[PDB]
Amino acid sequence: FNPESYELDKSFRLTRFTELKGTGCKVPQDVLQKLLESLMPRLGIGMDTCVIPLRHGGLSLVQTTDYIYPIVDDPYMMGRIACANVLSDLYAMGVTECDNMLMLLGVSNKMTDRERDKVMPLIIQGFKDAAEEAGTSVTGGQTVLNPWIVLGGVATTVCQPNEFIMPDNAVPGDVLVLTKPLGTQVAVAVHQWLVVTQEDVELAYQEAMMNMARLNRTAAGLMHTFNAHAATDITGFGILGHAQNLAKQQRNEVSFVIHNLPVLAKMAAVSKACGNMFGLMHGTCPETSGGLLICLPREQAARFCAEIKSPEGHQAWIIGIVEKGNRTARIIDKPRIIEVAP
Amino acid sequence: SFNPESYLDKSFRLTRFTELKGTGCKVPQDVLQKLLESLVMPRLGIGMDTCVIPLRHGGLSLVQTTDYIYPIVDDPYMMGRIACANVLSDLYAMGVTECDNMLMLLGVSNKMTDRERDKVMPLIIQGFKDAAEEAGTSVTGGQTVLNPWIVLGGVATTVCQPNEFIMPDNAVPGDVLVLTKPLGTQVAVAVHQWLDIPEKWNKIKLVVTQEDVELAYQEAMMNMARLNRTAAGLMHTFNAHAATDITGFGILGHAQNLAKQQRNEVSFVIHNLPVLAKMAAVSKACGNMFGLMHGTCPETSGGLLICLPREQAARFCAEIKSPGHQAWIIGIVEKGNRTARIIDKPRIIEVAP
Ligand SMILES: Nc1ncnc2c1ncn2[C@@H]1O[C@H](COP(=O)(O)OP(=O)(O)O)[C@@H](O)[C@H]1O
Ligand SMILES: Nc1ncnc2c1ncn2[C@@H]1O[C@H](COP(=O)(O)OP(=O)(O)O)[C@@H](O)[C@H]1O
Ligand SMILES: [Mg+2]
Ligand SMILES: [Mg+2]
Ligand SMILES: [Mg+2]
Ligand SMILES: [Mg+2]
Ligand SMILES: [Mg+2]
Ligand SMILES: [Mg+2]
Ligand code: NA
Ligand code: NA
Repeated sequence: FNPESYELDKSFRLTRFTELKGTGCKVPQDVLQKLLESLMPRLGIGMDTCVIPLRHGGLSLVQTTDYIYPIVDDPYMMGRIACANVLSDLYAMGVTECDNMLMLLGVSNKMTDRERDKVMPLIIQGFKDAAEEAGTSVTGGQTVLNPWIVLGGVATTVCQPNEFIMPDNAVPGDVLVLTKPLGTQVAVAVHQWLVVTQEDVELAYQEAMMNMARLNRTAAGLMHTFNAHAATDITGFGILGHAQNLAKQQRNEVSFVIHNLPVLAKMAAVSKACGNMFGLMHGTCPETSGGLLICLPREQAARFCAEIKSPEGHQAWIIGIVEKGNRTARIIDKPRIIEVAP
Repeated sequence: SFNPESYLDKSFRLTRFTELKGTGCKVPQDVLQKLLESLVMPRLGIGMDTCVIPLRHGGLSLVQTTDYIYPIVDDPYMMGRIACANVLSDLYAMGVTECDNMLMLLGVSNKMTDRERDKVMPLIIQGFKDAAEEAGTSVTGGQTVLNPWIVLGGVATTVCQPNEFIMPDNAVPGDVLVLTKPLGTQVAVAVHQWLDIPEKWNKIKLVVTQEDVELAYQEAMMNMARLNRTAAGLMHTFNAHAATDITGFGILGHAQNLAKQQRNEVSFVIHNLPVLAKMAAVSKACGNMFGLMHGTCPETSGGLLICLPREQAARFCAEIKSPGHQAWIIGIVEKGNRTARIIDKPRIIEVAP
């Protein structure tokens, strides 16, 4: 995306139409659980999708919703990233197919009509192609004026019981697998700012951009192939936030321990230099369109890692262990930081 | 019937955490259409009120819908009830009386202190929850984000057998048009916000009193929290041919949208308009701000507009009213080219509280 390539000015930045926060835009985890107080397997609020058994066919309706604001300055990719973020919640349940999507848009009241008319069709394009890759399509939605640009949607599947994997079958000795590297907030943060070189910055942003656009759909499928016991996706609450919520969901008395952190190279050094702006090393640094965190028996684990890389392929990491415990999660006192080069 | 005193600033208003416009906040119909251009059992995609998606499973099809809005009333719990009624309002356009699940869409203003949050956001949530229970459904997922504004919406989804819904495409000449709630909500909510503004009140004051505005507001609030579900069930009983619901694009914007969908070569003509008492006078005192007389005034959680056999519309109204809230026959269907209009001098019916 070259702005001036679209009769737009030089100073335009899609990221102008929102604010940047080190800790993200979502309402914090403890506050939501509080406010959300008045509210065949079935799954209510608390996890990555709902699972609502139906009257018809012993079928279950599985659905999920998402919305975010611009984090990269390339409108096509950002819509790809939007559509991918919605579908991620489905994939943490293992459902490889999407029966239907609805799209949420918010058009900023600060953008010229000419900016809107160039930038929106690009975004709407990124969303469609990504949906096509997922084997689905958008058939409705809602579009309204807002102070900021908003992007989001709904994914919905009507499943037979074999299609999904309840997020709660972990046992002591399983290992934790993560399929995308950490640090997406830091990378988007520093790029807008244009310890690290201008070159270190551009390679990071381009890499984070690419990984955010990649679908968790292949991973969902290999969780069946390799008999996964539970999974979540890593989004706004960060690696530790989502780990802690998965754990509390377990049927068995287990606890999670994460040993190493696969981070986009150089981004650890940035978060570190910014004290408590991010908290990358504490595990609460928000992710966007992160990968899957999966509880797999030790044998299924290397095999799963081998096949995701060389099926097109993408690397995944062994990051921690499942142990007898009281359903909590924690990162170790001094984690190993794997620096993953572009 | 709300006061920030118990629970906030005596000055606290919920409608402060957005920005009110006579023409509402939607991306205008026309602009919208040219942004979406890219994107056997009957099917329904983008355009009307819901999708209808045939699933490879025992003759089922997916029916669903979404919506989001901003505060238009200062009563939080009642704002919860209304944001939910509006999400469902779309399901009820297809004659679909059941809802198999809901999700919520929630935004907190980054402008509202922590005290205000843990006191106000519960109210909205319980209202939403109370509405879903009335509709015999519940909220089992959603999304909650910071925004400059307070944000309210959600998702409604049903998995339907073939005769659970009514395809909005089978209108014929001689059919008539029933409206199930009176118009003018965008005027009523506005004027309740203009009490607190000296420059706006000084002008409208020549046209209505404080008690009348208090009144039209309270009436508007109850109508907008009123579900369309009963109307939905009666569409089946009295052989409805087609319906759409009246929301952001006004009585005409949405009448035109539905006349586009018809199989037959038919058009709609609207002869009268039921409108909350006094609101149409207020509209005129404000120039081209609203356009409540031309049919381009925004409604939120407005009514259903139903094409009914000329012989049946009358039983329908009797039934919806006697057992109840009144409905009105506002026009007719005739041979035409899939368009719709308001007659030049429409008859205004002043619905009192
Ligand atoms: N971002 C979007 N992507 C795809 N379809 C959309 C989007 N926004 C709105 N729509 C669809 O456009 C049509 C008109 O929108 P709207 O006026 O909001 O009607 P409704 O509330 O009755 O669905 C509807 O079918 C709606 O689902
Ligand atoms: N306003 C709301 N109403 C109902 N459920 C909600 C709401 N906000 C969040 N949730 C639910 O609370 C849980 C936490 O939200 P979130 O972290 O956004 O989940 P996820 O990222 O897995 O989609 C999710 O299960 C979500 O469905
Ligand atoms: Mg998730
Ligand atoms: Mg999510
Ligand atoms: Mg809508
Ligand atoms: Mg509608
Ligand atoms: Mg609607
Ligand atoms: Mg979420
Ligand atoms: Na979810
Ligand atoms: Na809809």
